[PDB]
Amino acid sequence: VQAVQHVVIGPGCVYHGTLKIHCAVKSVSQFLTEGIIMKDFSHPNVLSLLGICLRSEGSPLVVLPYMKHGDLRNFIRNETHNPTVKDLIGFGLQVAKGMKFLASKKFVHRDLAARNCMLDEKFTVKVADFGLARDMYWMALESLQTQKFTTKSDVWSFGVLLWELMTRGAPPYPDVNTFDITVYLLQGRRLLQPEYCPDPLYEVMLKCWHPKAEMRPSFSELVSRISAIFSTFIGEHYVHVNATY
Ligand SMILES: COC(=O)Nc1nc2ccc(Sc3nnc4ccc(-c5ccc(F)cc5)nn34)cc2[nH]1
Repeated sequence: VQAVQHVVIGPGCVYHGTLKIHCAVKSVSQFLTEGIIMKDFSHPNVLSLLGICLRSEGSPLVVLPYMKHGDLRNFIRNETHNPTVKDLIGFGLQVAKGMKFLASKKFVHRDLAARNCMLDEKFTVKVADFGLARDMYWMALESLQTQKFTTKSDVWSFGVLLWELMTRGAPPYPDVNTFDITVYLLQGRRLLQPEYCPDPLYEVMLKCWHPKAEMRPSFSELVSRISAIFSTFIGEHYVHVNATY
């Protein structure tokens, strides 16, 4: 009742909100629950909770920092942007860092994908779509079979997210139907290496998709390996969109 005063800012879909600061605003005891804990999830590569509006009474309103450049998927798809291999790998280093943070908190995302990451005005990537701002506006083999999610299944998802980055936002398995993805994978298949994807980064993808969950890299390992691959590029290789996809 009184231990929530550090989160609450008093006296559905999302809207453009004001306060000068530009925010995005998402339309009661359990509300102060995640409000306080989500407030504790502060990291440069994770979407912050600025606060909650309950007065008087509110929707209540979940208020979040506005992200100048929107979601990562639409950003890389935009034909007027000219990303390099370095930029894209950079985005998929920032996501790994955000996830490393979430995993350290033993928090499982369950729906990691490029559409659920945001980019701000400094081009910092924020892992989003969790906590109160979790909604429907990539799954590991075992998850499709058990409906259980772990950080190890987040890692599988991250591998698919890296594929998205390097294809500039192409739909994964476009000629495949959702009902039979498990059958598809169990035939011995994975997503193809993107034309502009470095061999080592594809090896990283394949590791994220290991059939044994415990053998997939931790996000700490992924941050380490991808920081290395990233450091080798200087931004001379431009990534173009694939005609078929
Ligand atoms: C030029 O893009 C913007 O509108 N800027 C923007 N800043 C935001 C700041 C917070 C939010 S709410 C939120 N919290 N987790 C998620 C995960 C995904 C999306 C999402 C992205 C794309 C899209 F089409 C529809 C939904 N939103 N979202 C939305 C925002 N949109």
